[PDB]
Amino acid sequence: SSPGIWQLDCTHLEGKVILVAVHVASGYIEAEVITGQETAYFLLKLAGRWPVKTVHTDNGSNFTSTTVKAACEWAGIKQEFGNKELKKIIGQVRDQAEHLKTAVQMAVFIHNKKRKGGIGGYSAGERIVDIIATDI
Amino acid sequence: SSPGIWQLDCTHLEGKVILVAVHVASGYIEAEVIPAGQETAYFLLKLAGRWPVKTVHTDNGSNFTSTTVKAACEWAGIKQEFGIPSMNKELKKIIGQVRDQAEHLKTAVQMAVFIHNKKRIGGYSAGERIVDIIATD
Ligand SMILES: Cc1ccc2oc(C#Cc3cccc(C(=O)NCCN4CCN(C(=O)c5cccc(C#Cc6oc7ccc(C)cc7c6CC(=O)O)c5)CC4)c3)c(CC(=O)O)c2c1
Repeated sequence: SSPGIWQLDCTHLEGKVILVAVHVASGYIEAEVITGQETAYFLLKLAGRWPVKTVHTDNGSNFTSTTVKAACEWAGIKQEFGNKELKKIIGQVRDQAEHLKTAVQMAVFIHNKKRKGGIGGYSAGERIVDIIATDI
Repeated sequence: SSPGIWQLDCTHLEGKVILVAVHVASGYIEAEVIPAGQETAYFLLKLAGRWPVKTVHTDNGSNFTSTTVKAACEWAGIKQEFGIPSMNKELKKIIGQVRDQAEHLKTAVQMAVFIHNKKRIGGYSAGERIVDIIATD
């Protein structure tokens, strides 16, 4: 388990690259449409917001990025080794913005607020706060 | 000045804007470097995706002259109230302390937000205040 474990990825749409982070214990995500310095910033933003102790990615691309290695060193983040749902909502909302950016962040909003349990139970937004909260 | 109640307002350095959302109860803050209500409407919708944002307070009229902002607030259920019931100072201080450690301004900004939100012997952090507030409720 843990409060500050996260997973990292890139997904793609419109020829644009959607940087996406998940909280693994909650499923809470934060995305951006964005290279190596955007992601550092991303990570830096994330890290001042949540406890971020460890970030897993699937490829080797991040182990090789100067700005990211320095972001993680400043913020105290270990990098370690080891979407299709998001894209559905962007669909339902894509016409509702001229910008793919705006569409990525409505679906984040929907993903995070809707009920995990579908009807009862918490949403991902509530959980990452509960988990964390439970911790202290 | 309590539940999902944030203050929003601007500050400037090195010829730029920094939007600054302040969660009134915790002292928690987010920030973004921006070209001045298109870009302002992206920061509220992400926020509202991170947290519970019901009322946004501004102490000027700019926010209301922007349909993109107004569009974002209606989508999210954010109440745009007028009237904000010196953080920028503190933060600009910290930015002040750290600017040389990164290249673009937006990095040191995010570094300043990090320090403001995680640093309290003291007792609790702005970042810990907001998580608890939101838990209880
Ligand atoms: C209903 C409704 C509601 C809301 C709506 O909103 C819109 C819209 C729009 C719009 C359009 C254009 C632009 C924008 C806008 O606001 N852009 C700015 C935001 N930006 C975020 C994303 N970022 C970036 O990653 C970025 C860029 C440059 C550099 C970096 C970095 C870094 C960095 O980190 C570090 C951390 C640690 C260490 C040790 C070093 C480093 C370094 C290295 C360094 O030292 O350098 C990051 C830069 C800043 C918004 C619509 C319209 C529509 O679609 O219908 C709409 C409709």
